[PDB]
Parts: sequence; structure tokens; C-alpha cells
Amino acid sequence: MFWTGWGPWERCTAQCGGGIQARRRICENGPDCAGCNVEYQSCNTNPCPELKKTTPWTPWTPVNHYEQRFRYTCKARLADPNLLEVGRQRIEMRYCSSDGTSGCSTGTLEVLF
Amino acid sequence: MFWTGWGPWERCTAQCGGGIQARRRICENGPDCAGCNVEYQSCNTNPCPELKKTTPWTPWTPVHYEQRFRYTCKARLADPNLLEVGRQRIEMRYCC
Ligand SMILES: *[C@H]1O[C@H](CO)[C@@H](O)[C@H](O)[C@@H]1O
Ligand SMILES: *[C@H]1O[C@H](CO)[C@@H](O)[C@H](O)[C@@H]1O
Ligand SMILES: *[C@H]1O[C@H](CO)[C@@H](O)[C@H](O)[C@@H]1O
Ligand SMILES: *[C@H]1O[C@H](CO)[C@@H](O)[C@H](O)[C@@H]1O
Repeated sequence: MFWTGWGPWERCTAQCGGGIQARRRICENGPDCAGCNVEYQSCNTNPCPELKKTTPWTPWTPVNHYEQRFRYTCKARLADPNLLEVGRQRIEMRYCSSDGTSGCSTGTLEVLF
Repeated sequence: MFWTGWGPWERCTAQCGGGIQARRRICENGPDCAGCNVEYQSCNTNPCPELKKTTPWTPWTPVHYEQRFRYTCKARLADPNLLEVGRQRIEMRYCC
């Protein structure tokens, strides 16, 4: 009995960050050729890339006459961009009172009599 | 020439999302035992959790009321250190 030659190296178990490959062979005319019908090796050992997605822009808002909006980037070290996602926009407001500044840009006034 | 019993499965290559582990055994009294000295199986196929980090708040801006905004960044990862929020970007133009 005798081993056949190796076939191709087949699919790596990972896209990045290290996985394994296998190749196979057949023991002809017997169940028990010396050694193993399958051989393994390392593949795609490169570290996974930093993938990025930007948030949507916030709405335009006045500066004082200029307007501005904001965004951020979300970054992750991932094999697959579908595994990275931007969540919902969250809005916080605060009441500035009828004078338009107390609790916002100004604190409570103190008057010494 | 005879194999020893299989050794225990080695540490999984991943904590989540599917990794691999190996078990081994030794052919005593010669090299040419029939069969294999290593086997692999899958391990930790539990999906990676969705890790979430909030962005900083934008500055307060007027709407009586002021408002600010944030988002969340989400990734399927084993390790929160691999998720990061980038720098705040401001776009500006004349107006309103
Ligand atoms: C197949 O495996 C090796 C050859 O690559 C030897 O142990 C022997 O030839 C066996 O049939
Ligand atoms: C398969 O492995 C190598 C070729 O890649 C050689 O030792 C031989 O061809 C074997 O069957
Ligand atoms: C070890 O592998 C198998 C038993 O697990 C047989 O091919 C033989 O006993 C060998 O020594
Ligand atoms: C390891 O594999 C199985 C048990 O897991 C048996 O064939 C034998 O115990 C071998 O050493």
C-alpha cells in the first residue's frame, strides 16, 4: 500500500489573525499507510485591519454668522466590516430659563446687599 | 511502535466567534505508527459580544434651550481595546 500525493491546501479557517489550512491524501490498497492522511499549516497570519465607519453628521447648528455640524469615526480591528456599526444618534437638551443663560452659559447670580 | 493516548485539547485560538484547538499524541518506539499525531476541532463558536463605546458629546448649541449630540460605536469583538472612537470632526460654513 502507498500514499497518494497531496491535494491543494484548501480554505484557511480565518481571514486574518491566524487560522489553519489542511491538505489531504489517500492510502491506496490499505487502511493503514504510515503516517497521516491529512497535513495542516498556518495561513493568513497577518493581523486584522483597522476598519472605519463615520457617524452621520449631526444637524447644522448656528455658531453665534456661521453654522457647524459634527461627526465621529468608529474604528475597530475586525476581519469583516459588517461587524462594525454606528448606533443611533442621541440628543440631550437643557432648558436655559426665560433669561436664556441660567443653567446654560451662566450660573445663578449673587447679589451682595 | 504504538501511539500513546491522546493528550488534552490545547487552548482555543479564539475566545469567541469560532477558533480551533489541537490534541496530540506520540508514537513510541519509532516514527511510523499508522495514523495521525494531531487532531483539530472547532471551539468557542459562541458569537462575539457586541461591544459598545459612546462618542463624546458635541458642544452645547442653541435651539430657551440648548442641545448636544452623541452616537455609539459598536463592534463584534472579544476585546474592548480593539474598538476606538475617533477624533471629533467639525464641518463649518457661512449661513441658517
Ligand atoms: C505514505 O507516507 C509517507 C510518504 O510520504 C511514508 O510514511 C510512506 O510512503 C507512506 O505510504
Ligand atoms: C505532498 O507534500 C509535498 C508537496 O507539497 C511532497 O512531500 C509530496 O509531493 C507530498 O505528497
Ligand atoms: C495508534 O493509532 C491507532 C490507535 O489509536 C492505530 O493505528 C494504532 O494502534 C497506532 O499505534
Ligand atoms: C484518542 O482518541 C480517542 C479518545 O478521544 C481514542 O481513539 C483514544 O483514546 C485516542 O488516544
